[PDB]
Amino acid sequence: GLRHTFVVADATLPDCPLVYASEGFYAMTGYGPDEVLGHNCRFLQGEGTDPKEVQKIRDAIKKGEACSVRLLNYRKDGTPFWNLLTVTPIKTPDGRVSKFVGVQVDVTS
Ligand SMILES: *[C@@]12=NC3=[C]C([C])=C([C])[C]=C3N([C][C]([O])[C]([O])[C]([O])[C]OP([O])([O])=O)C1=NC(=O)[N]C2=O
Repeated sequence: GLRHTFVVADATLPDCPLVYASEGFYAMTGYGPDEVLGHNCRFLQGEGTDPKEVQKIRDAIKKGEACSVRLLNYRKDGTPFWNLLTVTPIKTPDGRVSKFVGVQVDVTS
């Protein structure tokens, strides 16, 4: 259907580093795995990113809730694009969040 990208962040480490990304994610951002794995997703943010929206994801992750926000992101080459991002918490049977999964859609239309 729509062209989306998928990533997995590890919530067992304190700053939710990305541990897996689909091919589309590298193709869309221009970054390779050597610059994506082990890092927090926020490197895709830049000057025009709305901090009110960034705030919503920071809070949702801290509370372990799903969240869906519209962010201005930037490719490796500096060019911007509109990222419709949905984060989902993945809990273990004991309620603890283990991973956050993210679906990212380039909605620049
Ligand atoms: C990013 N995708 C993305 C995917 C997952 C699974 C998670 C947990 C986060 C993201 N982010 C945001 C970033 O990691 C961070 O959570 C937020 O910026 C809020 O906290 P900070 O520390 O920045 O205040 C994504 N951010 C993007 O800009 N683009 C994505 O694709």
